[PDB]
Amino acid sequence: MHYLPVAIVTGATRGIGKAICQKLFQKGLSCIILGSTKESIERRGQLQSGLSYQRQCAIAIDFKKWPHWLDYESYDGIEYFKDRPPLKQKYSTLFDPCNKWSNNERRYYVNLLINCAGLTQESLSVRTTASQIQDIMNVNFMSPVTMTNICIKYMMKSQRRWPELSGQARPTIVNISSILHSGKMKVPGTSVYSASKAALSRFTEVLAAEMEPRNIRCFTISPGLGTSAPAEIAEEVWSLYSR
Amino acid sequence: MHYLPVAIVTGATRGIGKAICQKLFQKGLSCIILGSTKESIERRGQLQSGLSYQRQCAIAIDFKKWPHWLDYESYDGIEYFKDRPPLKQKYSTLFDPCNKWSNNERRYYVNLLINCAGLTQESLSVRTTASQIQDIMNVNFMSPVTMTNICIKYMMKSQRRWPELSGQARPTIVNISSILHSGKMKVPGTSVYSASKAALSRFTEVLAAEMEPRNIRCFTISPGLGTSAPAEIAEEVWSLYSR
Ligand SMILES: NC(=O)c1ccc[n+]([C@@H]2O[C@H](COP(=O)([O-])OP(=O)(O)OC[C@H]3O[C@@H](n4cnc5c(N)ncnc54)[C@H](OP(=O)(O)O)[C@@H]3O)[C@@H](O)[C@H]2O)c1
Ligand SMILES: NC(=O)c1ccc[n+]([C@@H]2O[C@H](COP(=O)([O-])OP(=O)(O)OC[C@H]3O[C@@H](n4cnc5c(N)ncnc54)[C@H](OP(=O)(O)O)[C@@H]3O)[C@@H](O)[C@H]2O)c1
Repeated sequence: MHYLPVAIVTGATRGIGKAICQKLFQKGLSCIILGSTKESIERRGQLQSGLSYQRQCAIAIDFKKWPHWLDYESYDGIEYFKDRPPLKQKYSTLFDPCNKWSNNERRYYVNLLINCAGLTQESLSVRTTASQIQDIMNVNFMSPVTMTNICIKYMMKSQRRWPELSGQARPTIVNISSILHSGKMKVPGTSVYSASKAALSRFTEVLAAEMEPRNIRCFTISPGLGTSAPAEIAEEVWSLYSR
Repeated sequence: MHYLPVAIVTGATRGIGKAICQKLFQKGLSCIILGSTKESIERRGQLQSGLSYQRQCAIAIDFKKWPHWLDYESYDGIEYFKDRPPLKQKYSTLFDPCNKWSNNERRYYVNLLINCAGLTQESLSVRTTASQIQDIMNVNFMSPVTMTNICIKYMMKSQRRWPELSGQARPTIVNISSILHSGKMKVPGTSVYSASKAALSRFTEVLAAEMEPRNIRCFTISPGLGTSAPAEIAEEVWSLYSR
């Protein structure tokens, strides 16, 4: 029996999340990509350059609709292939792609979660409405907290269901913050955005202490706007996961 | 015409908020105390020791019900007096006590907001449900953000309505964070609580940059569980406001 690790990467349609996905794919991981909408995830040489057992799909979840998205009966998604066109389909859960990909000889399992989704603010605090604050916090913080908790539960359940997974990299959560989370860079129009990323960073730090005796790794990375290359962050992610 | 400054203090029924209220009252400010419920705000020598024009009331707002509480038609409150029993009554807004207290010769106006309300977590992240995350964030972060924004708007409007208020301490926001917001103290069962306070702190720092050219002061203070005396924090608050 072959165990094939999978990464879930939120905000993977562009920016840092996309770069992380590209890195994980080159390193042989199967990937579950998240974007905000059907249209967004609809968006060849990458797939061709991949290994035979390697799989990739994308799932649309609008994180603004937290906590309601937790309760959806199914999610819209698209599967990608080496030598055939993309297939639009429904997934019952986040982890359903793993069940579809698996058979008697190959067990696909989520071993890595990357929270990279982000919604910018671009309004002065006093101009920011309740629904806008709600949107920013739902995407940046509440949704990744939920993502983290459901993935950890799944990761714990997976080790019980598949004893040989003790022989593998440890289950890992990486949360991507922002340079705007702390320090001297205080940009007008980013008060709640900066707060949301400070929350995500701190949550992960405390979560790491709860998770250490459970052998689950929890890391946070704070990229620049000074500035950081998506490719460099992706390398840092891989380094932390493979260390 | 006499202008009498008022402080709004959330989480003023106990702990640090209560200590801050006691300090502000001894310093001659009128106070609007917030607690979570009717029963809570219902809870003599303090009032007697106060000045003749000095007023105090308490208002119940359950911050868990964010953003719905913004839309309530009225709020339950209680007014306190030197030489008569407490009077239960309805307030149409946060700033309605100021309108009730004011007359032709005395203008009560809010000049200071202290966000001190806090809801603890006491559950491991993986055991924390969506509704519990929502409760923690609503009380600790979303509600104080809304409080800050509505008070700033009121403060700006007040200076337009009462030109002589240019002659007074500048309008001030103080947000009380926690030592659990950053650094080495990472307590299991506090992941979202710690995150919420990190958010509040960062929000205030960025807000301060937006507010500097508007001559509105925004401060944050991070008390200990190592540890800090409520009285010392109250002194720090007064020091920042009167500096
Ligand atoms: N005003 C600010 O707050 C601000 C200002 C200046 C600079 N910056 C710095 O530079 C950063 C760049 O941000 P960016 O927009 O370019 O981010 P990005 O990382 O390039 O893209 C955001 C990702 O998050 C996902 N996402 C957005 N909304 C979502 C939703 N409702 N549900 C699920 N996923 C969602 C996106 O998916 P889709 O593709 O589906 O949308 C996308 O993959 C800023 O965020 C900040 O670090 C921030
Ligand atoms: N698990 C944790 O998260 C944790 C653990 C250990 C230590 N600590 C450290 O020590 C601190 C002590 O906290 P505490 O409970 O003693 O806080 P507190 O400051 O003594 O009291 C909380 C204040 O917030 C108000 N508040 C609570 N819920 C509210 C709601 N829904 N709406 C409006 N206002 C509300 C309260 O009003 P009412 O009186 O109406 O309730 C009260 O005035 C901790 O919070 C933390 O800094 C935290």
